[PDB]
Amino acid sequence: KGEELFTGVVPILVELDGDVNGHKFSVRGEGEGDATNGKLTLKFICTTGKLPVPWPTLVTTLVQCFSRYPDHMKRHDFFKSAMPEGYVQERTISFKDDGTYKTRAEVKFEGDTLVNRIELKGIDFKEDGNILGHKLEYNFNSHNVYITADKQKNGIKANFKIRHNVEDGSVQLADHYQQNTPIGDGPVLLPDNHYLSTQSVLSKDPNEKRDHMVLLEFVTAAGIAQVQLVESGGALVQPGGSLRLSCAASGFPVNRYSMRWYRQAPGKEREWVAGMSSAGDRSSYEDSVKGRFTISRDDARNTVYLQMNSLKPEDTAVYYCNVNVGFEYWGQGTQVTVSH
Amino acid sequence: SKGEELFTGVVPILVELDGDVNGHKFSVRGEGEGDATNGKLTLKFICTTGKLPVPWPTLVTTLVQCFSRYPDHMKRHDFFKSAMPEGYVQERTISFKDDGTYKTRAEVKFEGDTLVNRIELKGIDFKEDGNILGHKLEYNFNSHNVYITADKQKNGIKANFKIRHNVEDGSVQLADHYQQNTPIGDGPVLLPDNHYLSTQSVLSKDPNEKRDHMVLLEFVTAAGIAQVQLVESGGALVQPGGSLRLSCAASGFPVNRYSMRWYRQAPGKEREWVAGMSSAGDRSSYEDSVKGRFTISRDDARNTVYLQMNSLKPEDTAVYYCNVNVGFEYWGQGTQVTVSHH
Repeated sequence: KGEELFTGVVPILVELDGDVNGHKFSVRGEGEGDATNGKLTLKFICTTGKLPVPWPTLVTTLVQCFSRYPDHMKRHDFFKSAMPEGYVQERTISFKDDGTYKTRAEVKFEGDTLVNRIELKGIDFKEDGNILGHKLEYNFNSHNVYITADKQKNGIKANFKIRHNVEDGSVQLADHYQQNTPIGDGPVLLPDNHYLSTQSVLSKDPNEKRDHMVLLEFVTAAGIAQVQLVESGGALVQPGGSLRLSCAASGFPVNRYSMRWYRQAPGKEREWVAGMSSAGDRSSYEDSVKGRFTISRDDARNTVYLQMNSLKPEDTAVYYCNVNVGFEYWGQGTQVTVSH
Repeated sequence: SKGEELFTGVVPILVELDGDVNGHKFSVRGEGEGDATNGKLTLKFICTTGKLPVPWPTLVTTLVQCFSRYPDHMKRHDFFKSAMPEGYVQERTISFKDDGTYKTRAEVKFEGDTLVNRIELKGIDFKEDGNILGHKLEYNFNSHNVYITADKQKNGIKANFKIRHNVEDGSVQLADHYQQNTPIGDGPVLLPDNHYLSTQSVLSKDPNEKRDHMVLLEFVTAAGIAQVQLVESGGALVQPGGSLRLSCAASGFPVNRYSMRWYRQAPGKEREWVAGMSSAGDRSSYEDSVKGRFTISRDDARNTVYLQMNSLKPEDTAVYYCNVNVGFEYWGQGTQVTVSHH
């Protein structure tokens, strides 16, 4: 419903009033988000003069509604679902061996503009530490924001550890705890556990003498696979011996699709071994393994098997299971070794 | 860069295929829209000759790699868009294993606002009772990596890949592709280094179309070359109290203009920062676990970074990664060090 708003490039406005250890400041920023590409372009300015904290410490605080949710996960996007009326975003950010940011923001549409308005309160910072002492490199790393649903408050919670590069070669950790709740009474999408993969790049406007930050960001949602295969049963076995592989299938009925086994020996190419028809009325085997190997499936437990008999050293490989439901899927594989 | 600009928006596609396989003749026509920025394709094809003598999946690779998504760092490596608007000739030999062969020749150029793929296809030596002419192939398509090399003589590229066709009896029908592209104009073009296209396709049908047809959704994105890369070495099995030295080879940036760090991940634990040194090289830092035992350094000449590990304990067992941020964070694949008795 709210997703329709993010189809195009949307003008962004960011407004932050901070206080850290009594040091007060204001940040203002403008740009355009594109959810369609999961892209952000913004320029921020300290309007109060010089910024008392490093710019990277403000990055996570300064619009996750611009994240790119792939089609399959679009049901899991809380952020766009709460718009235009928006959501409240609250964080407690703990810098290790140093002070803490506490933040409260409202991200809503005002006119055609999406507005992030934040109040930020820092405390317990060491004046000689990495933040107030400006010891952090100007850049930003890539992180995964782990999202769970908050059903009690009709919103989400998030947990992630931000890694800030320190100029002496060390790292400054910022523990993020996040909770969002929508502004309106309108119903919202509450997702299952997933994560946002975020990468940012920081820079400066060559012509700008005010204390500022130019920010490009890419966020894309992930962490749920519609289909999953897990192989099991691999082991080390003497020549002439026998073992059985099992694959646990998820995301689809095993009896509505054909399933195949592949194997890859070291240095050689991955080859098809065995397979069976979706109906289960036909099964096929590659020439190397014919008569030795047998494929089968259990419709009830949604699992597929490969029985391997009269094993030879040449059968040594990593064995994979394979299915195509609109898309091809593989398992992580399982290692069988035949020696001597 | 002239030719990239043609692909900035969603552009209409038209495909027209004329073919003969074992004397059986047919024509295919298709249309839709490509988006190169996301590398997405949406097309609908129709056999205009009546019923198609071959399975639709066998025509997929023949039926516009200029719509592949080449990421910013690899944009110098995009031959396909560089040949536009004049376009390129794409030629393939497709050998179906234990069966016949396709020969294809295509011209992909812009005509008006629509990018047009026009193909001649000649099949021969096909078994009338085989998987192709006997229609034994499932209606679907798998995911493949298309390996692209430059062919410098022809001012263009070559490709080699194996398409895997699912057969209805549970088996697989292999189609070996041999590909060569050459530009239509003499205008200079981008010749890439070795890389690959990661392609996924999905097939479906239009409910209101009674003609023999194929509805195709495709996702292609280029990969296999990073502007910046870290490769660790030196991981091994080591006795407690022993020593080993890890090295990381860096590419795409001077090791002396950027800070480099080492991280490690023990099994079941979270990845932790171990050691690092300033971009200038005047400061280096170490975590409490490793303090005094570990030493980081770098060789500006060989553009390499080291980690010396002394008085090793079992707890030092982990995969060790090297880390740098040039505009983006980069990791190596890591190297495994194991500390245990013999």
